Amino acid sequence: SSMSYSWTGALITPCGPEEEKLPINPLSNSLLRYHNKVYCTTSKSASQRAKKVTFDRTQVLDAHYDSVLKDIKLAASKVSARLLTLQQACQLTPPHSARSKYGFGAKEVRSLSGRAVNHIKSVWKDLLEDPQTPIPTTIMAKNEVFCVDPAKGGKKPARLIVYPDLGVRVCEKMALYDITQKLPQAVMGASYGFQYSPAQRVEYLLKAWAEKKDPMGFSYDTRHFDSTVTERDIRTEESIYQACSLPEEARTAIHSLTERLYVGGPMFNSKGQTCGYRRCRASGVLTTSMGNTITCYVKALAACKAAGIVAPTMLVCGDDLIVISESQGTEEDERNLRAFTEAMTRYSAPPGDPPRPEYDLELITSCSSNVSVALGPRGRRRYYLTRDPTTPLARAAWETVRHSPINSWLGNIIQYAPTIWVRMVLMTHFFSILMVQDTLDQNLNFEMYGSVYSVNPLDLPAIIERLHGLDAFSMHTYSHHELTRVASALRKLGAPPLRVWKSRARAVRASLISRGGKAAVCGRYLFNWAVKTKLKLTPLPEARLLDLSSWFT
RNA sequence: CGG
Ligand SMILES: Nc1nc2c(ncn2[C@@H]2O[C@H](COP(=O)(O)OP(=O)(O)O)[C@@H](O)[C@H]2O)c(=O)[nH]1
Ligand SMILES: [Cl-]
Ligand SMILES: [Mn+2]
Ligand SMILES: [Mn+2]
Ligand SMILES: [Mn+2]
Repeated sequence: SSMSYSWTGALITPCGPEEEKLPINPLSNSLLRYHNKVYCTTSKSASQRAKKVTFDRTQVLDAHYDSVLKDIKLAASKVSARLLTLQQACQLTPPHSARSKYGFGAKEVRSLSGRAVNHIKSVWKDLLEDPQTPIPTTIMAKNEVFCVDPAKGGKKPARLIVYPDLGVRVCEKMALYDITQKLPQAVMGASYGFQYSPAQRVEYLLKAWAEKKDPMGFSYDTRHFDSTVTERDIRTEESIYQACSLPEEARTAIHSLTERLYVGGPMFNSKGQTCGYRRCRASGVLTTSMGNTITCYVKALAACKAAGIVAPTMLVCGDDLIVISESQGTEEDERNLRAFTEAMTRYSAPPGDPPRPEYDLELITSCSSNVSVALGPRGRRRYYLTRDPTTPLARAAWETVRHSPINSWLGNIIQYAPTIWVRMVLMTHFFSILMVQDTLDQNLNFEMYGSVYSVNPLDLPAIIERLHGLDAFSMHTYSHHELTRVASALRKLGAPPLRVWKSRARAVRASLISRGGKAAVCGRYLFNWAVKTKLKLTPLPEARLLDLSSWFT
């Protein structure tokens, strides 16, 4: 049947100038040495990505799918969802969102300038009046930082971003935002990934794991997922949306956005030229996360049925997936996964790496992270979330005239606070830089999965207690996997090894303590791992007085 | 570019 794309031969052009690094990285050249390995994907590599994702799809459904789709619609039907006022939608546009072709940008939209509010009204009326004319879209390459891996080809080609003009995005939100906040949770319940913090993700997986008489786990990820999404898949997304109780005006807008935007359309590069046509998901539209998550859930739950996965518990995180099931013995389990992959491939969701059965929770990696284990202050086992730090370390080293890495550092410190690599390496480097800049008591802003919240470095110990618990300051005896991986990653980026970080950290601690106040609370809590005479830490009054539920839900 |  359908091709994912077709191209004119016009280049994918850059959204402005694309920054290369500088000869000195003053913030990060005491963190690591191999700055040559850190790189940023650019539009120069866009064509190679385009070759890798242009292919022919041949979806083939079956009773298992149909049965699942059916159940998902009955679940959707228990949702009622309102329209958003043009104004409400305007004010959810982010502060630096790409400006519109019709001579205004995000400032005008969020302030509700009349010029802007006007253009958008007319755009909405055209949605309601015309359910057919394709809507044009811009195509850009994403700028994104990685460490080179010669094992996996050297340098990654940039992924493709495909979005309509600002005005349409606002209309998108009007028609569909309230649904994005309610549907995924409603059809998937506890399987919905983006509702849990790290400690909750870990708790869920453990409960899941212990509930089985004899558990088996595996993860799945679809190769180039957005290009594998079919016109049919997209129309089937519409019907899932339509199964909620909605005002009539939503339905028309939703339906019109589907046929004119979501199922496909022409693509223009930044220079204005016609670039290609698209019959797959455009990553850049409002329905991207919801769509991926839901369409992934359907296919996956079908494939579980297709393959005989017994008593599955799922966690869906976009196109990443984990399933914890009752094992049928390794002979059968291996067969069943081949079947799963076979079904998923029939549903047009082929794998990147073939999945594999596992019987130890530390060896399953999904949503870029994994559960590991260490000992707590009282000798008991303590389970927590962590990840390969390679890419975090690389991003910690991205400095340009326009961009600072301190934000990245913070993001990781908060998300992965219990990790040996955050405690020994990142926390040590973070606090050291800020002390010396004399900017310890100055807010930064941290963004995990969507929005951006302001944080004061001196509040980390409270925020970490609230979010990860007080054991997060006291854990020891990390696992072989986790020790091996951290050492290896530090070697690979030319950063000092752990024993050096022990030295630097003692020194940082002392400085923090000598400044007294909150700084010294940072010193005692965050760096107690670093001294022989470990102190007695106690819950922090500050912590109880805190609401963080907006951060990961 | 979107949650
Ligand atoms: N809008 C948007 N969507 C993204 C981005 N990164 C990933 N996604 C979506 O999530 C899908 C799966 O992500 P991933 O497994 O990391 O990459 P892929 O499967 O190789 O495309 C993508 O195909 C996109 O639709 C991004 O930066 N912006
Ligand atoms: Cl303990
Ligand atoms: Mn994928
Ligand atoms: Mn319709
Ligand atoms: Mn993925």
